Amino acid sequence: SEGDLDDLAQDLKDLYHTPSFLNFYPLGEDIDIIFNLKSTFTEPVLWRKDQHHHRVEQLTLNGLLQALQSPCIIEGESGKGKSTLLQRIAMLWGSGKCKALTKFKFVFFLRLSRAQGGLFETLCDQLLDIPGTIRKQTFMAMLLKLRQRVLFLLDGYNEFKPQNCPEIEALIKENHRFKNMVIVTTTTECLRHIRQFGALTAEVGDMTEDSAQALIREVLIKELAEGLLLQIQKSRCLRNLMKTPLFVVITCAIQMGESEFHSHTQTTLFHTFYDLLIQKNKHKHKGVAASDFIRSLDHCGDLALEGVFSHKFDFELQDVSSVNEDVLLTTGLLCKYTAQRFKPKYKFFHKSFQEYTAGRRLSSLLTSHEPEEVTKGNGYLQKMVSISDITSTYSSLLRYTCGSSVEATRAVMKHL
Amino acid sequence: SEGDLDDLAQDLKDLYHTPSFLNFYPLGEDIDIIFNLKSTFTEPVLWRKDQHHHRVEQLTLNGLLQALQSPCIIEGESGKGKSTLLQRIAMLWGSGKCKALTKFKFVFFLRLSRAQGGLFETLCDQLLDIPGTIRKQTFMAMLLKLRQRVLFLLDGYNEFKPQNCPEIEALIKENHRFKNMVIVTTTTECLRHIRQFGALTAEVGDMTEDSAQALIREVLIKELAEGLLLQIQKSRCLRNLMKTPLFVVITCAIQMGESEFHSHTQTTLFHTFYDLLIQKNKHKHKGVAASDFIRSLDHCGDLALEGVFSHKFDFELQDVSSVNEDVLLTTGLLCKYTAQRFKPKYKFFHKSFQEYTAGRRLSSLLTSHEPEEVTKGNGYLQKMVSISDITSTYSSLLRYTCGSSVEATRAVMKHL
Repeated sequence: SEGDLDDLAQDLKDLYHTPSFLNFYPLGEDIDIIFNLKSTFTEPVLWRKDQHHHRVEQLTLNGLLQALQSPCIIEGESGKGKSTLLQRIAMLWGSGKCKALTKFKFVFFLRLSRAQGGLFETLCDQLLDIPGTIRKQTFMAMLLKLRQRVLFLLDGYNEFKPQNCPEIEALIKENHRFKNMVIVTTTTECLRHIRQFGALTAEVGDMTEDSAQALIREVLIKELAEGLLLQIQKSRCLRNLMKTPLFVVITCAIQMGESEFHSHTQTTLFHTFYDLLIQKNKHKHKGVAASDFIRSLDHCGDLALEGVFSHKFDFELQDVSSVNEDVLLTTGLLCKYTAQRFKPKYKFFHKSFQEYTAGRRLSSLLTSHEPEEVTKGNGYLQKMVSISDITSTYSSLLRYTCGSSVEATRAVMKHL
Repeated sequence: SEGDLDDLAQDLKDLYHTPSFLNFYPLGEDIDIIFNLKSTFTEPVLWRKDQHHHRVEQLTLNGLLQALQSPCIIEGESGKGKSTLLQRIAMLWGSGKCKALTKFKFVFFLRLSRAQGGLFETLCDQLLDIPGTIRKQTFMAMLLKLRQRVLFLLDGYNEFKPQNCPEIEALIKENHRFKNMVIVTTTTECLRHIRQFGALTAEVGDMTEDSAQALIREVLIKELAEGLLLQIQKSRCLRNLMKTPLFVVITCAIQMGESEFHSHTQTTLFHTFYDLLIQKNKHKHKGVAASDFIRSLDHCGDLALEGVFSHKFDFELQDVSSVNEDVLLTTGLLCKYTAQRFKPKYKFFHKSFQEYTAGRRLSSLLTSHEPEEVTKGNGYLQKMVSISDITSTYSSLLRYTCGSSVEATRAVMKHL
């Protein structure tokens, strides 16, 4: 019973070249845009983390793969786009081009969030239907005897509920009972459930200038691609924003379908980003009252606005003081960091995002029909009385506030 | 056993030459008109789609068949007449004339909308009754061992309810298990349920001048055929409309049964088409109240009319703002497009159809017994006060309005 093992290895190699594996939805299934893994994010950068949990050594794919350890934990950037890294590893093995992966007899790419019933059942139904020849639980014996010649690539750990498949939870933590190699991807918020068991950790970095331009050029009609690439080259700000995958994909998604180039000022870009963030997690916000959800978002809004005036970007628990923040963290407006820290820290996705949020909130206050809200809005606007702050500290805030409406602009321009 | 496989191949070849397969109803079974696949639409053209969902490289049948990939998705133009393409493939194989198809041992033409109970059961009852000599589920083992020497042609995907036959849904999406070739035909509206899994995609194009004339000549008594061909040659408008199959077959259907040639002004042609759309799908409009169906049609009518005045043919969701629009999408008045775009768009079947729709609505308003509706009708008519618009922009609108009613004509002519 050896011939069928070679067949399994070959079928997996061919499986990882199929469109059903290579095609994915970068903004989620709700938006029907499909990228082909083959010509998209093909040049990732990974930072290694040391005992102090900071970044050391810039590593790249096909570099890290030459120095894999017992279970490796790769942390998503901050919960940005899809961590299309494990898929790239499986693809390279299937192509047989990366020397580092030639030692592996099998590579099993699994979506852990859908695992249930046991490891063998997960493999049988989720990947390749295993021939009855050896479908007698002797497969597991083969893997144990085989040792570290197989990779289990487990995506979506943060979405995994271990009660559904204790066998895999054991594989991730109790690796000494399997004697094989595992790579798991997670998010910052759920890192605490693991990490302890990692032999090597890595963080996904941002995009390079060449990667971002290549992604735009190859996934957008030439005329719009040239328009966008030119605008990025002209702007001294976009080139710094176009490092974050989501802000590279969104700027294309909003242009596809058009027959002409549109500038799409960053204010609209941040607005689009915001709506995607608020709505994509809406499917999990059914657990709270709609009024509680809005109150939480408004609270976050005021937090950002006060933060801008106080030059504060790093928040502690007592600065939020809301048990209902769980929906806010689910939403993803704030990221909760719990590394080598006595007290948890809360941060906004990006400093420019915090400024946007503050702007949106101020704009809303200044246009409210309720005089109490308008007064509060004016209370903040009335601080814009010094040129050294107007053209500096609050430059972003004023731009985002004005770009969010018409009436808000009147209020701001009259003051200025 | 090998002799039984040969008998099946031969029986299928002969099956596809049988009138029960070749004869079809181009306007649906409700209208008792039968076309013979052998002499009708014999020269289709297909457009290959690129990664941007744009049309490139016009292909022909017996061309595309030389470059087939794992499961191929062919999209109907917009939901027109029967997509008699897969049947042509079955014939070409059965006749043994197309070299590209000579490699196939079996070709299975299935009407997916009528599948249930499993793939083997569907094949046994829908096509050729498989002899009891090999009807032991060993047929599937044969197909798996045989590999890509068979074609599954699955028509009517948009009408398929996968819960009835998970085996075929698997065949369409999970083809890594089957290792055979599948061609699926679908519609724009249901494309989003697939595509990701497609290796190659194509769009069905329009008719050539020679094809349309051949279709008229061979399916209409000589005297009427000559009359129609001459009228098309004289006019400067029909020749552009006679590219859409629906407007080639309808113009014949309304003449067959007559003993003389009638001009049948294109206003009546568009009327006939409109009436068919709201009736052929009537069988699926039983899920709404009668008053809601009419309100949706009136809403669509006003949408078209405003669009004519605003030069707007491309609508978004917020321009309709009605959850009940599903009945219009079911009807086929509006087509929903979900390509590589951030937001969905809605379009009318054809710009000339939108103009007709607007005309029909304006005509109705101008003849209503309710003075409020008449006022609205006049509100639009009162804009026809500039010669540069009267003989241009609104030329079609005025013609369709007048040709829809005598009373509407009086209102229009008095104004002009």
